[PDB]
Amino acid sequence: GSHMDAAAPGTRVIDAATSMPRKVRIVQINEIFQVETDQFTQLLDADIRVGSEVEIVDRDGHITLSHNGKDVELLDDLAHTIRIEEL
Repeated sequence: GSHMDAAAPGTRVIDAATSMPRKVRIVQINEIFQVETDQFTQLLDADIRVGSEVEIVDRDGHITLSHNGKDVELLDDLAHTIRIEEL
């Protein structure tokens, strides 16, 4: 049962956060090229890599992430694109 799709089999981070927030599991990241902004600052301390699931917070202007107790809000990785399967 392999799903082609040709554009990420799992749901989207902007289509599954818009409505009722749920725990989304990350299996791979996306969007990089050459970004040396704050994106690589708050995520440094927050050891949040592909594998664990977390509840997203679609805010009017930004997108925060809830991980047990700590929260990280930045671009790329945990914001737009990126694959997210499982519950």
